[PDB]
Amino acid sequence: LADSKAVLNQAVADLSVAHSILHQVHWYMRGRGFMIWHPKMDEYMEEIDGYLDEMSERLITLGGAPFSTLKEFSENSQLKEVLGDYNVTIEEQLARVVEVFRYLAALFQKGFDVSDEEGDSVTNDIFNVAKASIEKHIWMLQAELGQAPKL
Amino acid sequence: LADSKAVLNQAVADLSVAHSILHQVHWYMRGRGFMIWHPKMDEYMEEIDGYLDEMSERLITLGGAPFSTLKEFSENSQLKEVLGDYNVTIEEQLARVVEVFRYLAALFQKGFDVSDEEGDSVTNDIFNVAKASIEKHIWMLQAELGQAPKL
Amino acid sequence: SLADSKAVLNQAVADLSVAHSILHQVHWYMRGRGFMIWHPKMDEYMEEIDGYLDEMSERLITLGGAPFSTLKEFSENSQLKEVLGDYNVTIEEQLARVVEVFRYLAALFQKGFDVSDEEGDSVTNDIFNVAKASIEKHIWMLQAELGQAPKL
Amino acid sequence: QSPAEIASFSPRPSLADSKAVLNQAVADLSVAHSILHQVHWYMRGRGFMIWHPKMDEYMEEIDGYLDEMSERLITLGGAPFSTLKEFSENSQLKEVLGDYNVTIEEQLARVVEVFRYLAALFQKGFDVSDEEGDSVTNDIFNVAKASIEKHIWMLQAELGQAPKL
Amino acid sequence: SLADSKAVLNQAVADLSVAHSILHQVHWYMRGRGFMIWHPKMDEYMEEIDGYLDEMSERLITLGGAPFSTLKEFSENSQLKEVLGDYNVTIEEQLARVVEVFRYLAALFQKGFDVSDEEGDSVTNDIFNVAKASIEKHIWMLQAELGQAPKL
Amino acid sequence: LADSKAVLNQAVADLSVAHSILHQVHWYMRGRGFMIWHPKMDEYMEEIDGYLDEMSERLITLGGAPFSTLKEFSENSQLKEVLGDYNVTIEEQLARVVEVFRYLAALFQKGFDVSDEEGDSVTNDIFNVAKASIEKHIWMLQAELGQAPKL
Amino acid sequence: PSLADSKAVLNQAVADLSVAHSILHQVHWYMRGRGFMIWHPKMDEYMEEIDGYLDEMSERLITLGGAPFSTLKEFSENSQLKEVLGDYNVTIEEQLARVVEVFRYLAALFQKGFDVSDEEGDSVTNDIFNVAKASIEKHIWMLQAELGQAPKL
Amino acid sequence: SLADSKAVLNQAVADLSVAHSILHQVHWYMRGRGFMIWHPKMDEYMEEIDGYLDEMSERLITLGGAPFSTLKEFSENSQLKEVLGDYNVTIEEQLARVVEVFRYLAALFQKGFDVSDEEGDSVTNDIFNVAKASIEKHIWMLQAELGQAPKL
Amino acid sequence: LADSKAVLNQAVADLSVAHSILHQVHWYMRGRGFMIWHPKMDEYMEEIDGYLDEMSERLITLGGAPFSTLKEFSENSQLKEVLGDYNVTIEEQLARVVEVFRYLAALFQKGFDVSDEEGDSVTNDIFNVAKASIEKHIWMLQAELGQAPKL
Amino acid sequence: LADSKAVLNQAVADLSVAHSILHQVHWYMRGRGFMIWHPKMDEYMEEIDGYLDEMSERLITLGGAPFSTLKEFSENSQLKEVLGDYNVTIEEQLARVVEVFRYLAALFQKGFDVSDEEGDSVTNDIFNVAKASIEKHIWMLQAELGQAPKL
Amino acid sequence: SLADSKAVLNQAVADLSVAHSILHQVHWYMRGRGFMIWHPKMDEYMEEIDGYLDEMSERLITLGGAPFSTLKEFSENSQLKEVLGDYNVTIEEQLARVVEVFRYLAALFQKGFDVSDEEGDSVTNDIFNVAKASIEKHIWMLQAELGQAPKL
Amino acid sequence: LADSKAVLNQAVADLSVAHSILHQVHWYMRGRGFMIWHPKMDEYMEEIDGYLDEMSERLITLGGAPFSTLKEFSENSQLKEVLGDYNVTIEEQLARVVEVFRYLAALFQKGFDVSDEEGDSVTNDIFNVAKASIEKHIWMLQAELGQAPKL
Ligand SMILES: [Ca+2]
Ligand SMILES: [Ca+2]
Ligand SMILES: [Ca+2]
Ligand SMILES: [Ca+2]
Ligand SMILES: [Ca+2]
Ligand SMILES: [Ca+2]
Ligand SMILES: [Ca+2]
Ligand SMILES: [Ca+2]
Ligand SMILES: [Ca+2]
Ligand SMILES: [Ca+2]
Ligand SMILES: [Ca+2]
Ligand SMILES: [Ca+2]
Ligand SMILES: [Ca+2]
Ligand SMILES: [Ca+2]
Ligand SMILES: [Ca+2]
Ligand SMILES: [Ca+2]
Ligand SMILES: [Cl-]
Ligand SMILES: [Cl-]
Ligand SMILES: [Cl-]
Repeated sequence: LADSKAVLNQAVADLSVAHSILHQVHWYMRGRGFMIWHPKMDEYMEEIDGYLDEMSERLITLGGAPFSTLKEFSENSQLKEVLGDYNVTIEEQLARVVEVFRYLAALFQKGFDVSDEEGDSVTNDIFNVAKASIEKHIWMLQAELGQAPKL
Repeated sequence: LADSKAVLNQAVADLSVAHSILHQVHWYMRGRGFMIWHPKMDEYMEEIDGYLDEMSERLITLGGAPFSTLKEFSENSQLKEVLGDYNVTIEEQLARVVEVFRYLAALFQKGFDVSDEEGDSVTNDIFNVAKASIEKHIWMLQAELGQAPKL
Repeated sequence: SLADSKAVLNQAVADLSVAHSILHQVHWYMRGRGFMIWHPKMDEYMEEIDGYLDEMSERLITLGGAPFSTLKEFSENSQLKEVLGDYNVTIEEQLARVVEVFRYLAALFQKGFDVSDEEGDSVTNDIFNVAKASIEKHIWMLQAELGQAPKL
Repeated sequence: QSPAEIASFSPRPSLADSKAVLNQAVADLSVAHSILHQVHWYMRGRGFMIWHPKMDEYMEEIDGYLDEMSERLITLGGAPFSTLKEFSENSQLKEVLGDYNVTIEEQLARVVEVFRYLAALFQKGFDVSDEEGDSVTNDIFNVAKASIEKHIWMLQAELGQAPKL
Repeated sequence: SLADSKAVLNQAVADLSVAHSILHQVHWYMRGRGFMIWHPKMDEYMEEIDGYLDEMSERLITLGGAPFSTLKEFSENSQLKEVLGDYNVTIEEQLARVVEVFRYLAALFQKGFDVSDEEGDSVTNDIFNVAKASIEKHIWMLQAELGQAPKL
Repeated sequence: LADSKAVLNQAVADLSVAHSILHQVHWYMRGRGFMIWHPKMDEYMEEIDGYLDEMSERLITLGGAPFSTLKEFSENSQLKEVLGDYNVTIEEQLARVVEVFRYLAALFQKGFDVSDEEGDSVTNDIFNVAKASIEKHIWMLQAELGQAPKL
Repeated sequence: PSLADSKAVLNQAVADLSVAHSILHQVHWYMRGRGFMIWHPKMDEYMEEIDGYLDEMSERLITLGGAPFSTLKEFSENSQLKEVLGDYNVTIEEQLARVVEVFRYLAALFQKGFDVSDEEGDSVTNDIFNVAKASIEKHIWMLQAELGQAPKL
Repeated sequence: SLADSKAVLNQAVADLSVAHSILHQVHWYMRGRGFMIWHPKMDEYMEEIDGYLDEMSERLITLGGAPFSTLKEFSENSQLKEVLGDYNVTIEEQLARVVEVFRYLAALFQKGFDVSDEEGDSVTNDIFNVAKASIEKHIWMLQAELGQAPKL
Repeated sequence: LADSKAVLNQAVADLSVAHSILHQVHWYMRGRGFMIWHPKMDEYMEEIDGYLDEMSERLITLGGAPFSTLKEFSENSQLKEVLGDYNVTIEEQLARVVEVFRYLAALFQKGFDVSDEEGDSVTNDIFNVAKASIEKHIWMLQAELGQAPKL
Repeated sequence: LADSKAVLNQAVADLSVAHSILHQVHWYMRGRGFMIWHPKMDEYMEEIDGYLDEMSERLITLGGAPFSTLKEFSENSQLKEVLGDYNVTIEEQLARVVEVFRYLAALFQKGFDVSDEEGDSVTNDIFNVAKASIEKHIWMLQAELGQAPKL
Repeated sequence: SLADSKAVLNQAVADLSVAHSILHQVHWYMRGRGFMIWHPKMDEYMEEIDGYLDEMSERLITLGGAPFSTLKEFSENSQLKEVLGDYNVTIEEQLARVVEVFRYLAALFQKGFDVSDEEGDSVTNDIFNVAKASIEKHIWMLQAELGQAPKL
Repeated sequence: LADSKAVLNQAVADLSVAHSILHQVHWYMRGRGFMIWHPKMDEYMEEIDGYLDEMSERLITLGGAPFSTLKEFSENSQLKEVLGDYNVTIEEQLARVVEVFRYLAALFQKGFDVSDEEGDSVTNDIFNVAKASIEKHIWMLQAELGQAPKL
């Protein structure tokens, strides 16, 4: 189960960075739609926190060792962060979230595949459920942005 | 529509088609305002289901037989449905809902008049209460569209 | 690529819409001993069906599909058949009719399960699996009230 | 001297005005509550587990109508009947001794007949109030008539019949 | 002369019914400073009385008895006396009236306790003990409002 | 629906002043009964606020323009205010609330009559329901003062 | 010792409640016939109540210095109730009659518990049996009424 | 000893009453994209204003003062200006109006803080501090919707 | 019922002192187990307060006069208090609670007997119920201390 | 009371005696108004317990040792207790509560001053919040008694 | 036919019933530091075990099977062995016993997952996957309390 | 208000790292006490998140720009992270949390000081409330460890 543990830990790092990025969007948001999207980022952060709980606990349960320092999150995550900026528009902010979500969904697909190969059905299900809700958020964010989900 | 039972059945049919149109709007919606109006359509659907509950039950109680098949609903309703289209703008979608609600308000006024003439006070109140809430929604939808209610 | 998953999801949209209509008819026209228990039960079943429609229509949209969204489309595309309401149908007959609709839906869900699996769409696969599980549990209970085994 | 004291039969009845019908409702609802409670206690037969607690729900609904109508009567300056003697003597519903050997169909039919009477009384109260222009009282009777009639449909459906209002 | 538990339970059915009626009268005809607090309290007392009625009638039926279930039986079997409602009674007179009814109920509950105890019917015994405890607590509060000791 | 709109706006004005008077009674109350009636005035204010919501919204819904400045409320209201005074007795305060309520009940009856004549059944029901509740309050307030409702 | 009998009847109850729970579960599972929708979940309510008595009686036994039976074999061997294989063909009315019989037994067992604990001066244990008996007897009345009969306690 | 603390609390009583009236106007007359979220939001703001009114009026009465309690007193003592309701105002101008009212209240609360701090009335001082914090947080949000920095 | 009133009042005093001891244990607790037992003392204080409500109210209802000053509580209670001391171990603090509870249970048995002798069944049940729960706690505390209840 | 810890402990003692006095009032009350004031005393006791929680915990947190025996509360409190008396009038009882509350508010002001002096801002806030609420109660109690707060 | 899916569901009915009994024993006989947190935790574990029994027995009935439903059947078909209750067992030994019971259940659920997957009974397969996931999470926690790795 | 803003941002960084450390402790915990302290870390994280919300929001409100990347949190925080280790004893873990909390409390005192000095009363209150709760946790954590708070 080496690869299942590896992708779960990858998720630990990526979810940590994704939560940070979402927090930035939440904080620096400006433009029409703020009142609805500002708290929505908070909802998205709670959902990301949720996946982190599920995945980190599964990794520990499997005898793994979750990344657990900002240095490890940053260095292992494939997501890049930039300085907060109030001048970013609402469309740009939402587009950035969509792109973070597409990355997460692809990671979850890899997680699904890897765990399926090793026969780790519990881990497999964790990734399937997370991927489903994230893809649903992509649909809604894309709809707000006037586009098809284009998964 | 010669009596109370008849207008009640007309309502069962129109409310059923109205529910379907609302669902279409809910599903095919795209554009800024999606996050607010997509779930709002679900509230409107719940409200419509509520009137269908009141009116169908009253019809049954009066010894009537409610239309209870999609064919009957579609054929007896005076509302017309068209294929779903993601390209309809958010504002055109809301304008469509307003048209549907104006029709229902007029239907309810007719039910009010008919039941009143026949002295069916219970049925009369049902239409009055439904008309009141529907008209209030017309005001809010029109306001979002930057217009007066124009009842 | 997911065209078949999309088609079966849309098939479910049509069938679930017709099933909801049939359940409403049973709810309304029901008469006989047991009415007080089963009339409100139909409302629970309608909420359940609505839930499946939400899950499947949203997944279809998410996959880039276009859900049927008019009564004519639901009626023409659904394999279920509707009949005019009739107060003389017995309680047993009404429950048997619901069982028939539920067996059809359970069969439809197995089909959705199979198609999604074949196209590698695991999210859609799970949606059908969860819906099949709950609807089959209802068949057991309905059949039980009817003094019969589930006979899946 | 002192004023002579009139000695006459009460008679009356006469559901002349809103206050009179509201008070008639106070009496009829009180006896109806008692009858429902009897059906509740003496019920036996298949279906007991569902209809026994249902009578309790019907009792609560009756209690509610009693609250609305008695309070409106007081608000109008009336004096509600408030003794079992006044309830029993003024109500047109007839009570009999409780009996455990009545089928469910028979119990439910009795409730339906009690409800048909109340719906009729409510229609009378609606007509009288409307004629007097007492719109508040008018709405009270209309609302109670509506729910009571819905109950008749359900009870009748259990009995395998149409509402037949 | 209440021979057994069934007899005192049925006596309570009648007495609780009349007490409820009296409480309702006080609720309706109340006038004076304190109305805003005591008018609704009467409703609480009625609900409590209802509770005892539920517990005692159900126990009687469970024991194979037949509860009084008509106003005629309640009125005639009850020892409580009703009078026509009158808005000219003071708040303090109304409360004293309630205390009287409660003292009567408490005495009846003691009888039920003694009778059930002699019989060895501990279930019925507890019902009377519980009802008695709460009724006496109310007498204390009512009397306190009236500037008096409980004087049980 | 000229008159209906006019009496609805009259109510907007009167309900706004009535709320102010209730608040005064709430704040300046002193004497035995304070603990019960002080919080009760807050309940009354909420009910008045509720009628204000129903009536102003219906007026907007009908194409009207609700009074929405303190100047308009004071000048259009038939209710008169006086400086707060802690020396008014509890019973005088309650009598004051009763007079305000008798006025509103009268206004609601007029609103009912006007709306009924113009055939505005939704407006008519709003006034009827508000009158029903205000009159119940009058009975209770009078009962506390040891009097009959005297509607 | 002084409370040897109370402890023994509490333990007898632990065994009988455990087997009664098993029987109720069987009725819940194998039920078929008109009335299933109302009685199937009702059995679940009864199981919850039975479970509640087991909590009360086992805890009091432990509190008194006893050792509760806590293995299926002890439950089965000490209980006076007999179990039979599940059977879908038992009628709804036969199933309810069976529950009535189990309850009549529990009610009598609780009466013994009451008598024994009362004789030993264990008032706490006495009240526990009294409250349980009261509810089970109310259930016998309702089950019997559904079956068209008097409680016949 | 607390003359100025009482004066500023009473100033708040008038200003909050007028601010409430202005918020109600914005609530009623609002038209434009965003109505569905900002219309209800105005009711939230009105409830918060009511809250401040409750706190400040009660503190004033508690300190032995006499709160303004007539529309005339509110109107004449408040420094906020009201104008006739107008449906033709844009959503964005309505929100800009709300921001102005809030900037004013936040300034008044700062005055309330300074004055009460000067007289050593710590309870009153905390009331103004807590109120100022929330109003300021609302200014940030409103400004953000309007694409601007809070600019306190 | 002189004896029943007397034992009830004795309970008022002992429960008042027991509440103080429990509060002391709550405040001065130090050692492994603090996090679970500190809030537990709060639950015990609440239960004790409840018994005080029941017993003091019953005494008043019987025409008695409850002790209602710290002096009366201290002088009538058979429980002895000592100065708070952080040096007491968790296990000793729990053993002290057990000691107080054994006393309370013994007291309640005496109240049960006295009331039973005088025929005061209401008071009798109040003591029986309090005794039942206090003894259940003794079992649990003792179990935590690796011992049998030893009632 | 030379420091924050000393004044916090003084409050522990005074709050303990205040609770006892409020309980006495709750138990011995007789007279019109009982039904509303008897339960109100329970609310006040709950509020008093709340201040005790906050102050005792803060003292412990600062390294102090709270008074934790009835002897300490009674001897350290500046409040005096007398035997319960059913003949005290309702008004007299409420006036007694007012005097206890005036003492507590005065003590809280001293705690506020001492802590502010020592720079202990956390403790300072605790006294400020408690003073705010007790003064509010004094206003309502005085109001029921037909008087101004007279702080 | 789903022969083996039905057999493993019934094996679980037996094993869950015995596991519930063992957990109840640990619950009752527990003594030692940690009792206050672990005694009620056992109740939580029993409720969860109970839930799995509900799910698995219902699925078996739904599939046309016949759940074991007598203590004798549970005891004779279960692979778990029970011993007499003993208060002298330490807290840490009790938790270790629970871990052993849970390791067995987790293995049982893995077996049910594989068998159901083999036969194409995806509904049953999901039930076992869910149950296995939670039981394994508990093993991690229990082991952690015991100062050890999960060692699944 | 430059220094208030600076200390608020320092807190954003320190709170972010503190959250990460708490999470590590939560995940890697092993030893008797796990079942109570594992969930407790979750409560602490939630509380830490709350301060982050209050402080980041106030910083934005004052015209500041909050650190919003893991790199900034890690580089600006004075707290140091180490690789997760399952062998560390429970008592060692709790001692580590105490050290993080002692640092946070000192940080909040500094924040209180700079804001008081600048006249920024709102920010001052935020640090005061947060310092209060953190110090309360230090007492409990120390108590579990058999020690005085030693603030
Ligand atoms: Ca958050
Ligand atoms: Ca929906
Ligand atoms: Ca529905
Ligand atoms: Ca038929
Ligand atoms: Ca009832
Ligand atoms: Ca017959
Ligand atoms: Ca009532
Ligand atoms: Ca208010
Ligand atoms: Ca269950
Ligand atoms: Ca059969
Ligand atoms: Ca509002
Ligand atoms: Ca406490
Ligand atoms: Ca209390
Ligand atoms: Ca096989
Ligand atoms: Ca349990
Ligand atoms: Ca968390
Ligand atoms: Cl039939
Ligand atoms: Cl059958
Ligand atoms: Cl360790």
